[PDB]
Amino acid sequence: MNIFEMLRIDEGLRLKIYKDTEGYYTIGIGHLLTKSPSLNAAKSELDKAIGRNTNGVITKDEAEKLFNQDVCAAVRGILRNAKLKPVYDSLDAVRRAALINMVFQMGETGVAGFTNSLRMLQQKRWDEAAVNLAKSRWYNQTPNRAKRVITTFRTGTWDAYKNL
Amino acid sequence: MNIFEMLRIDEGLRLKIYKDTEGYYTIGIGHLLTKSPSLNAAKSELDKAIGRNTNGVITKDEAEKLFNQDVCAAVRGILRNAKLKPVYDSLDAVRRAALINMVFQMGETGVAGFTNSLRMLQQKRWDEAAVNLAKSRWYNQTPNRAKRVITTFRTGTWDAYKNL
Repeated sequence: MNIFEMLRIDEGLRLKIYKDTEGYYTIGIGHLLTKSPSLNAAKSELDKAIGRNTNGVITKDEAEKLFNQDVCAAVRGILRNAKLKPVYDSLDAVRRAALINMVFQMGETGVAGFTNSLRMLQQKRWDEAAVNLAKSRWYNQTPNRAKRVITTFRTGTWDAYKNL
Repeated sequence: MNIFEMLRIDEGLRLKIYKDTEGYYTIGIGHLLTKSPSLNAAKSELDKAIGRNTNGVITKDEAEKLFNQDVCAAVRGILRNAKLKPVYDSLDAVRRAALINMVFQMGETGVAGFTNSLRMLQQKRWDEAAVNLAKSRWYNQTPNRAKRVITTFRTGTWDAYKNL
């Protein structure tokens, strides 16, 4: 278990253009193509992203390539963020992944917004952070994934991904 | 200082197609475009990867998208490699970056062939590893960069990147 396997789980893998929850066009492992409602524009964005005319369908390897861009971009923006960075650098390897997971899902901006849970994490107050995180709109919106992310922060283990 | 800042120094950032050492067309931060002697070929690879007609020049942001791709690809490849993985998992965060740096530079296969220096690192035999690594053709080919990566494995500090 690592961040790659962990997001693949939380995000899944689709090789055809699909609509996420707010219904925008998406492919691979949670890779947003466009906010434009035109599926002709999503198919042209996609051909652009992948470097070939795909006719709406990609391979596993092409999806993993977008995924590598997205995860490292996630990590890079954590490191360039005044607020996320000292938390991330304080965290152990498993817990860093939990943090990467949240940034991947909701962006560096909304993760930098968790002022008090971030402080609890920075102070190593795992149980308080876990409780505080559970109260968020984020949790209330995707409670299955959030609870799995919060168990990772709480325990520093890969338990919430074992069985499944 | 992290793996991103460390490979930026090590590889530099070139926004225009250049020729690397085995004289292969390259752009961004050590991004290999092609092994065609042709330039319009390398220009057509670049266009494909970036998604616009570049005519051999890119932005910082474009170079960083490719860089993000290459780094996480380097990490995923460590994690999928039966010899690199347990070494990587055993290493602290600084020295992990040293291993990522090697893999970024010469690929997963050629790093997985450092049989005996890999084993020394897994056993925390830092000086012994540092000494063995300095005897490599790799070190002989790019000694400045190699010595800096070997200092990081050795000390697990960022000393070799501090005063450059």
